[PDB]
Amino acid sequence: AKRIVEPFRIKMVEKIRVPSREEREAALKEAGYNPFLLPSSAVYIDLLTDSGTNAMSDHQWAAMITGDEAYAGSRNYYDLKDKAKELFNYDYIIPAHQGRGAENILFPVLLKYKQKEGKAKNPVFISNFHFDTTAAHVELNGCKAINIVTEKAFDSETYDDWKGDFDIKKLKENIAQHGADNIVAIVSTVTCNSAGGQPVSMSNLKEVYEIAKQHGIFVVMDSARFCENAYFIKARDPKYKNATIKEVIFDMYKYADALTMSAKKDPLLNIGGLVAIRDNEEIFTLARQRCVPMEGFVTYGGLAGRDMAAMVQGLEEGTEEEYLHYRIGQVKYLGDRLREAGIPIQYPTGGHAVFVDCKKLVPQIPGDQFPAQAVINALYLESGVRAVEIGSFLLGRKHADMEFMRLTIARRVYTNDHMDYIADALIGLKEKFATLKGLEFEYEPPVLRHFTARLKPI
Amino acid sequence: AKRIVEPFRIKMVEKIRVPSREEREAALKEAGYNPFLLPSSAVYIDLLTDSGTNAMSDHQWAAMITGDEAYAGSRNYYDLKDKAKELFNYDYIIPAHQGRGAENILFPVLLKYKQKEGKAKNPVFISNFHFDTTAAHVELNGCKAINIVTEKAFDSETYDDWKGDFDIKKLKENIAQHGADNIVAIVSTVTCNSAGGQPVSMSNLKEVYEIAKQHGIFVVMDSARFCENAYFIKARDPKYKNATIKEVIFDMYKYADALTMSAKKDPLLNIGGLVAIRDNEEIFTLARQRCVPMEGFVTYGGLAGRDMAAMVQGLEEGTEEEYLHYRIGQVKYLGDRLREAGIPIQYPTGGHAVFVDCKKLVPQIPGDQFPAQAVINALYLESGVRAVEIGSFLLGRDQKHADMEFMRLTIARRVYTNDHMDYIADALIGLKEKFATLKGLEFEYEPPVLRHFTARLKPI
Amino acid sequence: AKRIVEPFRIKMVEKIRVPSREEREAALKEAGYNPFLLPSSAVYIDLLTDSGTNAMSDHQWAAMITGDEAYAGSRNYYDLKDKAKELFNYDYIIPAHQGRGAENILFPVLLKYKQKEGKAKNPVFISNFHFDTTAAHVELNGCKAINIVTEKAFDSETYDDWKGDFDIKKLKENIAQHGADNIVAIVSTVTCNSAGGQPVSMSNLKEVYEIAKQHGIFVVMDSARFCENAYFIKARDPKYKNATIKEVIFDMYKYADALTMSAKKDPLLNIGGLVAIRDNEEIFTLARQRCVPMEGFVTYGGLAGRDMAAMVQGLEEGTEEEYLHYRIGQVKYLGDRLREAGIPIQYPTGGHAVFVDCKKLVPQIPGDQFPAQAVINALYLESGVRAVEIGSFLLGRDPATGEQKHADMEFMRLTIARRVYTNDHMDYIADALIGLKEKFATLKGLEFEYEPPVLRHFTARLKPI
Amino acid sequence: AKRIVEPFRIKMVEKIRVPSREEREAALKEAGYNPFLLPSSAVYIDLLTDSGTNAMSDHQWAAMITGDEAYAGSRNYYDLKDKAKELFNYDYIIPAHQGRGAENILFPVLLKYKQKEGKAKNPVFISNFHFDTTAAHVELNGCKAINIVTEKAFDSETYDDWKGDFDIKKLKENIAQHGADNIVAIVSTVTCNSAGGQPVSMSNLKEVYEIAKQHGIFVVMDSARFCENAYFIKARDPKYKNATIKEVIFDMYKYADALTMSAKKDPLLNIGGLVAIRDNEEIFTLARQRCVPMEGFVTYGGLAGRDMAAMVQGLEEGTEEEYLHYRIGQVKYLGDRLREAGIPIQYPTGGHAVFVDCKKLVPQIPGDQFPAQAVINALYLESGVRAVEIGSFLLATGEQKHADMEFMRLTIARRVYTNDHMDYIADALIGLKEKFATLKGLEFEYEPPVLRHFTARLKPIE
Ligand SMILES: CC1=C(O)/C(=C\N=C(/C)C(=O)O)C(COP(=O)(O)O)=CN1
Ligand SMILES: CC1=C(O)/C(=C\N=C(/C)C(=O)O)C(COP(=O)(O)O)=CN1
Ligand SMILES: Cc1ncc(COP(=O)(O)O)c(/C=N/[C@@H](C)C(=O)O)c1O
Ligand SMILES: Cc1ncc(COP(=O)(O)O)c(/C=N/[C@@H](C)C(=O)O)c1O
Ligand SMILES: [K+]
Ligand SMILES: [K+]
Ligand SMILES: [K+]
Ligand SMILES: [K+]
Repeated sequence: AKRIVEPFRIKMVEKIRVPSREEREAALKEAGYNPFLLPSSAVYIDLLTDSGTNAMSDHQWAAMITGDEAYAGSRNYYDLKDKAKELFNYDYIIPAHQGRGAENILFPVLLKYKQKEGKAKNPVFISNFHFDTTAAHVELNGCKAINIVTEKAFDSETYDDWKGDFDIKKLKENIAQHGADNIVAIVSTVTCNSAGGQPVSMSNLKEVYEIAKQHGIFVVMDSARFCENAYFIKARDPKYKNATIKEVIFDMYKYADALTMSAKKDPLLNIGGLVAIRDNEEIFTLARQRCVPMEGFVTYGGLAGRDMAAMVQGLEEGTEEEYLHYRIGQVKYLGDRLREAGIPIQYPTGGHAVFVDCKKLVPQIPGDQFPAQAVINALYLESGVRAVEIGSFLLGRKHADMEFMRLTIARRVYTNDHMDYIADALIGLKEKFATLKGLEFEYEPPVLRHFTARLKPI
Repeated sequence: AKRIVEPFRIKMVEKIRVPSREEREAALKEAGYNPFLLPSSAVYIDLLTDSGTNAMSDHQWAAMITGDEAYAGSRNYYDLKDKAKELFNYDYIIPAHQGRGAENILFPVLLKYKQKEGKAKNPVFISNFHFDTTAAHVELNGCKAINIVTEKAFDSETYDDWKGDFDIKKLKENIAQHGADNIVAIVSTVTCNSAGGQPVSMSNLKEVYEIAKQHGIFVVMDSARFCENAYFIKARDPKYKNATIKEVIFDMYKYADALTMSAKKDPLLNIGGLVAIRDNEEIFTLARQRCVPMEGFVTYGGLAGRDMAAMVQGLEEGTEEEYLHYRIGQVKYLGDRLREAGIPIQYPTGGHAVFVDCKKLVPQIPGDQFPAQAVINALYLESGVRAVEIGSFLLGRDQKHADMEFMRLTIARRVYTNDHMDYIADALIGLKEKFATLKGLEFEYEPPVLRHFTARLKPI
Repeated sequence: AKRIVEPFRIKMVEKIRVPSREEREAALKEAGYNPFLLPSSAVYIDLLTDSGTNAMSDHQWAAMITGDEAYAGSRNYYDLKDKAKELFNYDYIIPAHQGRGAENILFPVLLKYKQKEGKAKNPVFISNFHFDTTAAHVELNGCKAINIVTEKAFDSETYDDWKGDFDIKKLKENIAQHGADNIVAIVSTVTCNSAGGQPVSMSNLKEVYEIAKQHGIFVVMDSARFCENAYFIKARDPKYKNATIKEVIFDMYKYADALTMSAKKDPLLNIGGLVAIRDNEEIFTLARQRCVPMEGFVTYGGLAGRDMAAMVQGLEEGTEEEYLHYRIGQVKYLGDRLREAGIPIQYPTGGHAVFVDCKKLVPQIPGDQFPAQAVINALYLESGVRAVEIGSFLLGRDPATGEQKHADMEFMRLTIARRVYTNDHMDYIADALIGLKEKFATLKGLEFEYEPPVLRHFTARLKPI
Repeated sequence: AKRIVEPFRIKMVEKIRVPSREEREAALKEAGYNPFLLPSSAVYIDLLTDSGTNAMSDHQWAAMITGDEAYAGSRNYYDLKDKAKELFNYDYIIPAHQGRGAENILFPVLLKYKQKEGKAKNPVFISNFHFDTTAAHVELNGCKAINIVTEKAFDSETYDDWKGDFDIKKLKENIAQHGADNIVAIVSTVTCNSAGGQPVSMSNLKEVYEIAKQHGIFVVMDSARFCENAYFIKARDPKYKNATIKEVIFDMYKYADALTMSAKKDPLLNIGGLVAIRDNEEIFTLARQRCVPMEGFVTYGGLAGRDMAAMVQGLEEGTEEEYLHYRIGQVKYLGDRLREAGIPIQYPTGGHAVFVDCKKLVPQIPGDQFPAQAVINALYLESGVRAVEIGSFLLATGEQKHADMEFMRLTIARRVYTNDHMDYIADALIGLKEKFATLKGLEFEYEPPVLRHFTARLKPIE
């Protein structure tokens, strides 16, 4: 495992504390053995998500201080519009308060747009993999969310350069079975979050866009971690070996018609989202009409002016290769520490998290008894580290192909010594993994259990 | 006209400038004679809205700096939960990114909850006056938005203590006509924004709630300007003349089962919203299930942790009577300046804006030629001040006739001084003779729905 | 009285409260009837100084956030150097933590410089009027501080354009009587704080510098309020009627060899100072050597990097004419309110404060009983406003006589911070003082309960008679 | 070498970059081969000082935002007064803009106080080791600055618990030789910065104060790094095994009559200083009278209100044992990395820096040719790391004074750099082991008369 030094220094700190073993046992019981219900005061190192927990720079805080809070015509709305033209060559923007607000703006408009002339009678969305909120919006609008990630993403320990790729054969098969008139949109998720923050190749993005364009299908780029995808392209595609990150990004977005973005990831923000449209002015107008009642007026979209200002600066800082190299290298360091100790992970590591394969880490625990959650609760009790489950506990009442515990790493927040604490904590549980029991419900809500369900050890 | 001194001093300033007469001309041209299309750089004093443009305190900024940005279980979420229990006596909260986000969380849930056993086949919402986004969400969910403000709200120059009240007779008539089983909810809007920021009396709130409870109707308090409403109750209701503002708030929320709040108003924030539920845990769980896909996880609701921290502090600052006295007194000062010069306004002034009655101000322009908008564009070109609402332009088409056609001079909180107010009043007064020669306005580009935002007009 | 609207809007507020009459009486008694001992918690509107209480802008705060805190070679030190070259055409800068630290850097160096050839045997400094700290550093270094402001400054109610002018006749007389070899430096104070914030004309600055240069005398511009002085020059000198503020400033500093500046005044800061030297590299080297043990390393001079960053932005904002017009107009507004009500003041009002002439205002209390302090205490008890005394209480006792020094003026200074209070705050101040018009006759004198030997106005405890 | 994990996480970052080899050589030439004259833009990792470069907490920034900027009676002045009473049990405070301003306030006052009744005609100050500005203020006022640190400090590689102690024998000898009536004050520097940030033991502080009280000598604690000194006392003195840091601090300040503090060190600030006096109201009044013309009015002392507010918060954070353990552990980690690789350092590492013994590293350069400065200039050109010299360059009388030690100080700001930054520093210096024998001395081009190392320009001797 190789430690990479920070291309920055610390300007402001925030205290953290390790609760005592008895505090965490009380806290985990009070939360019903669901870390989602733990207060942050009971957590030492928080690896629940990489969303909205990033450390901003002094230039970002400076930009917030001079932010224009105007309800209409904010100086920062035009700066953001100019930034999206520079980065993506897209001509229209609609800010949103975060990524699922951006999805709420655009997806219903795409369905309405497709439903013209009696099309989309059995409408579907096709992605390499829909994120949970993305699939929820697909399903809320009466559509089905189809995921066709490459089969290589389900072979955890088998290296592949592009585990986020579309399965091109499945894409064509789905276009032939459902019909282009039923495909509301293709959603390219970069990186593919649910497959392990795994990158999609430039040539895979290109072939998907070519296929969609010959069938007249609209392509939306889910762009939460697009800078981490661009870095992987430059690292692993020889055609982009000497390209800048911004040149990679500029090429990526030739292969979509629009983007939905959670700026709470790669743009290094604590809040914020964006809709950007390449040139379809009609879809832009319809999305603006939905933005008004759902998010806010069209030049702030549910965001304070200061946060649009922070987004403009963070959009730049997130494309800096020296930072991406350290950021992604830190994820790779925690992953190497675990692999060296025989802990199975999604290999290679993705851009934002280490996905520990708990299906083989605790085989004695069946899927319905939530093996990855049992490992997560044990990691929390032993260490105060909070991780998130991506398996059977997520999206149930059901069986899952993968059972990952996601160690999600906020950007510029934790040091490699924090990584060592995380790795050593999981390594010290190797003898307890065999004797580990499963989990059964105490209270189960009808929907969205993983967020607010209560469990108990069997 | 009496100037009230600030119960604070300035700690941070923000530059503004008057663009030249030439620049203002060119600017309004490129904006198609629509101020909603103007960039902020073309505006001197911005009276478009009082939403999200407020000046925060140093204590609010300090709260943001130590805000907990955690995805789940943020320290500031629990503080906000305690604060809502303190102010409203409500046991459950769901943060939202702003007011219409709160409405998107709660209104679909109330509809689905009302339809649980097969009733509410013709669902409606009843309010003293649904705000634009509020009425939009009820209609996007298939219901009708029924507005029943008191008739006194329609006699502008004639003083009344409570021009935001419900018409209780119309409330009972609509219950009988549609049936209680079709009334998804009653929405008590305080202050009543569309009536001129005019207050609702405590006894009006009390009677509406009791009528609703005997019929089993859920009551929601639209709370964007609840502190300004509480101030007016203390000022005009003898029962509360000697109560604190917090005691008036506490009593107000005995007459609702939940609230939706834009924290961008009376809590003195630039962003933020809130859903609070008194004790109905089933509705709380259903609203939480909708908050997840629409806004965010249930312990931040589409807000940065620092904005929840700012909301906990701002909810306290917004109830302080010394501040409310100055805030509402500054709006009254602007109104008294225009009223003493013979400019008709909604009298008495509300809590957050002066509503200039343009029907009597420019009678030679019909409603379909947008008279209030003509006054606004004339005001802008004269001074650089940007105002909003046209009644007609806002009402749109079905062009439905407008009961009123106000120009709204909306005042952000703790932002402008009374010398800024003198500039606004003197600019409008200086136009008195020009209102006669004032031209109507016609569309050059017209969008269908939501024309007030993006239509490119041109002078007739 | 004409209210001038703010050329800005408010972005952040600080709560203030009026303490109850009971609290104000208790606090003043606890403070020994000396508002300088009051905590800020007992003050509503604080008019003690215009120093370091200013409201900064969002651009100033943004500049602080990205400030470079390096010990040596801070990015903001080089920006400050470029800014002083732009504003003043001065080639060398030494930051200081505030104005009196800038005086502590420069004044002892000038004395040692003048002593190089065995000169300055009876050294003196000559100013239109040394400020208190300026005079203290002169005297601490064994020199005498000579003030020669125009006689017009002492005619309180008689208007004049330039009540801060040097008396040119006295300048030549002092040069002849002391000799150019004994005059360590001429200090041009702009505006002239002690004369009431009154401006110095460009032609008066020019003639002083011309007289000094032929005699080989080094000229220091005391520049705490140079932007307010530049505004008055543009307002009242026809030659500069169409010049920009920066053009006026650029001309002003042709008539000095260096400057000492409190950035806590016109540059709109809460802390900060500056030494800038036109072109004498030798004096720059000596002042750097004194900066190191007194203030800090030469690229921060006792300032956090963020404060140098704020100073670069505030130097720019302080020169903007629309702000200066509002700022100086607010002072004139408070002055006209009092003047229209019969309250005697230093007329015309200066750049930063209104000086109420309590000699004319009150008669039943003599100078040795501190008349201006009795009004200040009355004003505080009535309103929670804290003002500062510029009279017999401040003047002090004569060590030769051991008794009260006779004071030419018994002023109460209503000192106005920049971009902090509105014209409604001014009305509150004026109405408070006007409402005491009948009570002034029955106001009692003040006597010491505790008197320290030196600098008594800061910590002496008084009691009513 | 053991890495200690941060008891915090990062909230805000500041970019740094590595200037190219050509930029550095251009920069160092323009800087006259004195890194003090280098712009920060030419530095990668800045180890020039631990003074005022620290990273504050969100609680400190929040305190600044609500700071009271009043000229008289600021709310934060009374908080600072209460905090000094809580921490040190001292009744009087005068804020200062930084440490040497605190010295400029107090030292001349102490000389004047001592000169009453016509004594102190040959006035001196005695310290375990005066810091540079401290000795400058002693000498500017016409006194002599006598340093009497333990000889243990001069054996770099031999461990000792308390290499910052006073030599008690030399203390008694200097009192007898000069007379107690000529000792203006004894200055106890904690930690002893010039000895290598090495702690003074509690019993050494006690014995020094007891000797001084029996002779009527005033004692000032130079307190820039008093928390790091308290940590070492708790770590190495068995008597304080079960004591809190604040109990150790409270006990330390029983053994002084006043303190002068650079708040730019252990209180974790970017600016700020403090004078605190235990109970001598007369010296308090005289120091206030000097504070007014030198620093500012006595309730802000040359500080913005926001900086006093940050000081009140940082004074608390600087006492937290979990932070001190990490902070001093990071210094020890850099030291152990260099010591494991054969680099001679002052052992054990002190609180705030690693002191590389260059008299052993580069023997072919004599002291008067500044051997530690030659290692520093070579370190910068190689890596962009800026260090500072503590030897002959820092040190009739104009002839080059002999230096007991020739140190390169790798000074570590608080909560700014990670242990991966420390690895970069260590590998960079380790990587110069074969170039050390080839290094050349340095000669003056411009020499100031006082505190020459700050602004002097040098040239290689080659
Ligand atoms: C690919 C993708 C995501 O990963 C995503 C959010 N992911 C979070 C919540 C995570 O923990 O992965 C979202 C939703 O973004 P939001 O959390 O609404 O800003 C959309 N697309
Ligand atoms: C003309 C002049 C001044 O007015 C001045 C400070 N005057 C203040 C404190 C006042 O209250 O008038 C100073 C001292 O600046 P300082 O307060 O040290 O930043 C120097 N020159
Ligand atoms: C009564 C009322 N309810 C809900 C909202 C929507 O809240 P939001 O989403 O903007 O935060 C508003 C907004 N009124 C603003 C827009 C105005 O009067 O201009 C309102 O006045
Ligand atoms: C022991 C000691 N005393 C006094 C001072 C002066 O304090 P200051 O005026 O800088 O705030 C310092 C500063 N030492 C810093 C400069 C260093 O060792 O790099 C110091 O280490
Ligand atoms: K967040
Ligand atoms: K806003
Ligand atoms: K201040
Ligand atoms: K600093």
